[PDB]
Amino acid sequence: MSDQSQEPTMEEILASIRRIISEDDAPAEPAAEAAPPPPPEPEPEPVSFDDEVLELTDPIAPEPELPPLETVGDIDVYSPPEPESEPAYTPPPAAPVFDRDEVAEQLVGVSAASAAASAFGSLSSALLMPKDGLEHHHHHH
Repeated sequence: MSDQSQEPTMEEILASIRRIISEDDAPAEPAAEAAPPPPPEPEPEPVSFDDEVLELTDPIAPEPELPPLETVGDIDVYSPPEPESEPAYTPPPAAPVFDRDEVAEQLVGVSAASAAASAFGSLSSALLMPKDGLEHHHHHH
């Protein structure tokens, strides 16, 4: 329904009702079929596809802040994972008379969910001691 859809699509209708990022628990019944042969990959693989190692000789201290990693891929409006300085979803204070505003269709279906985070760095107070020094001498004779 971007310009002029021939048939009414359920996805597009939901988008029409809301144009903001939100959770969607609506039912789906997609279908697909494929089974192509795997590639020969004759070339060498000296470097992995997905890196999983890190090594920094010089330590860094970029303040005590570690934002969570989030991804996007749906009909819902695409926005950055950290919109700290991107106002739009939260309007400024105001007191205008409320107008008859109601929506449902199928997208929104009584939802909210909860989330929370809490992580602390591990610590220890022990180390290997191969040296014991069984022998001891100081005073003469």
